Amino acid sequence: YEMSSVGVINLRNMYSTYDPTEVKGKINEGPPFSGSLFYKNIPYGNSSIELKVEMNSVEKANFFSGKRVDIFTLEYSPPSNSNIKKNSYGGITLSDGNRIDKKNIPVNIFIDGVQQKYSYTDISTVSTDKKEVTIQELDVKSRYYLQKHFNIYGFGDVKDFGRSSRFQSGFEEGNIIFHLNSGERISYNMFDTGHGDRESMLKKYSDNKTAYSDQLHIDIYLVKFNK
Ligand SMILES: [Mg+2]
Repeated sequence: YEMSSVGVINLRNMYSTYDPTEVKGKINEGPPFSGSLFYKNIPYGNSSIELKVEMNSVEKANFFSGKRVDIFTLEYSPPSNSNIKKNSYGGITLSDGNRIDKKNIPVNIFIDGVQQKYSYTDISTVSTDKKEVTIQELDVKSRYYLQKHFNIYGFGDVKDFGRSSRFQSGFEEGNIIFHLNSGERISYNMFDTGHGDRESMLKKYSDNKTAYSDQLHIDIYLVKFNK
């Protein structure tokens, strides 16, 4: 299955365990490199890594350059290697004045329009310590909660929904919706494997899209697999 359906396995592995790359209050090293910013000496794996954070525009990299930021991101292997250098997309928010005590984001989970249990009193409850937070951070936290409690990507402990889909789960269709106060709806297909590789699935996050953490709710619409 890994040889001939790698996208399913890569997507599964992206969100099934919770180990985001996080830095608090750091400044990038040297000037920006077009759309990218470098952060040195981040604890990782067997030692440390230099993290190259890419955004979708020179304007964005320039904006954050020389400012303290928090990073919350999913990294990938770049573009050769080594093991002490990793790449990522977006995940950056200004540090100064952005800290708050954990704020839970309102979350609704549906299966074919039928609301499901969701706990606000857990460690993995979707929350953030940031006034302005990236959609990437909320997506990572939400999909981890989903895998933990609904086994959407397969091979988890929850057997309630079966295992018949192409993800060896109850599901192979559904969107996560970030409803901003503005009326803007950001919608991602939760079962999109992109071009099969990890990087292709992370590129969406290059927009570094943010929301205020008390100015959105998250709706998760799963479609139960029949067949
Ligand atoms: Mg809604």
